[PDB]
Amino acid sequence: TVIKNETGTISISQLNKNVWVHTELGVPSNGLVLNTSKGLVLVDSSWDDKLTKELIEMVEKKFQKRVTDVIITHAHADHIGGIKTLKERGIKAHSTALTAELAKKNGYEEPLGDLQTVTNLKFGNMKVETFYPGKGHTEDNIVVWLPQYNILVGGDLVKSTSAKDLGNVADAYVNEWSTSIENVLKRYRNINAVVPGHGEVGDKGLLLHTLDLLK
Ligand SMILES: [Zn+2]
Repeated sequence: TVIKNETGTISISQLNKNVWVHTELGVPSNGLVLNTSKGLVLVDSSWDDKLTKELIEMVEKKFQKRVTDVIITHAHADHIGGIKTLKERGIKAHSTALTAELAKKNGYEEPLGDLQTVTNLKFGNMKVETFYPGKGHTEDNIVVWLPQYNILVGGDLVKSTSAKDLGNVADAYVNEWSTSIENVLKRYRNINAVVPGHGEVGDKGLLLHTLDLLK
């Protein structure tokens, strides 16, 4: 159920009634779109302001609702890049304090810094848990859990099946990354789907894979 756009740059595919994956090329990058009864919520926006705008615009039109909220899963350019777009449209950009301080330190506008280690948000009907499992791909990476769907957005912490290595480890803690992955496996013992930061949606298996990439 791939609804692409004008250019193939942006693309969304349904995971269920209310959860879609968004993917933009910048190397393809995933996030979620949550159709809740109070607006659209993005897990992660995009590479930059341009693609973040195109994304918001494409979902607002399709779903007939405003993007009200974004969850930023770490402060790297590809995740925080459209932050200026979010703040200036009045889109709440949720992040941990650490993601925000990293965003600030890298010259970006700051997201809210409102997420704790475990934070439980509700958007209309939609329950979203954010989970900081520890350092991994970055020091600040969080996962997002949709407890009504048992869906985990692992973000960059989680490598797709097709990832044969760890990608960008310049900011990674390859020693803590295994434990952080394990922390996810323990918190979420029954996962229906996992969305890696890049690549094709999988299950629990993507976390086992990522563990293996770390040996
Ligand atoms: Zn990253």
